[PDB]
Amino acid sequence: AIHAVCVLKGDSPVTGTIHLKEEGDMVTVTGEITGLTPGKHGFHVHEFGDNTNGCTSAGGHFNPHGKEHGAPEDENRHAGDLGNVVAGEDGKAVINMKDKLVKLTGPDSVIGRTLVVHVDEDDLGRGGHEQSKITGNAGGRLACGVIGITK
Amino acid sequence: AIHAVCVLKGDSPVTGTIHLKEEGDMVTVTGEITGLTPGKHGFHVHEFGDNTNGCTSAGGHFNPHGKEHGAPEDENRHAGDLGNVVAGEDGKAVINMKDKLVKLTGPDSVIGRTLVVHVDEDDLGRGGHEQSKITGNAGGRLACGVIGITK
Ligand SMILES: [Cu+]
Ligand SMILES: [Cu+]
Ligand SMILES: [Zn+2]
Ligand SMILES: [Zn+2]
Repeated sequence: AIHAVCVLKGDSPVTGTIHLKEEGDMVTVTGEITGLTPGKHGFHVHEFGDNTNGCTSAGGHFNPHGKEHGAPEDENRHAGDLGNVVAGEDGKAVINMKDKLVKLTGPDSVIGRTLVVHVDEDDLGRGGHEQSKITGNAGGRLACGVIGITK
Repeated sequence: AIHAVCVLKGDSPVTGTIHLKEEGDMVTVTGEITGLTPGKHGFHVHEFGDNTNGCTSAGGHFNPHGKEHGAPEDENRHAGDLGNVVAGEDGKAVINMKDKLVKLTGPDSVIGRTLVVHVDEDDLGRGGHEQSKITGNAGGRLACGVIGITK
């Protein structure tokens, strides 16, 4: 099974470590993000593992299939669309999801790409804003990291 | 041609950005590293893109072929063995090399792995120390980054 990891940092107090592994036919994503305002924050794979300009140089959502932005359960979603993480009142969000479009091998591998956690909630394409079908209108980028191979 | 990038940071003042691209049958590695003591500093691809424990969690040199540590021109070298960068008197080293064992695709891809710049010179396996044929006796890790996909 391939294993990957991602250490998130950015222009905010938000930190955390995300683990990714192949498990059966999906990828299991786990970890904790801290320093968040309570509530939902968008969380996606972005196309580029490029930290030359903070989290901005990560580019847009990873979208090898040319779909609109959606919810993780949708067919019409970016490969990178992992929805929201939910921070508790203490500012900490925990992840434990299984995804069928995130890959750690093959043409749609996310190795060397970026995870981003956002300022605002991801509206899952349904918020009625110009950015809804692009980004989920999730606003700016609190923290990000390049997805790397681990043991 | 695949393009990658790596932003180096660590427990030191050393920073820099490294670009990697496929060019003909090799990979071209370019960039500048700053904040170094003048002279030679070891520079390698390490196996893991894992920043959970600073540069230590990058593991050892990337060595998919089970070779000893050597010089870049050698057959008996780790795939990750890029020799030394040379910092000038102003503490800045510039890279411009072409390598045949670094890959950005296939089984030996370095996407999602780490570049490390070291405290000491890499002795290229020839220094006569116990670590020479392991690490080049290059000492600790000044800065590192995960190798990511870019445009
Ligand atoms: Cu995002
Ligand atoms: Cu090294
Ligand atoms: Zn999206
Ligand atoms: Zn080596």
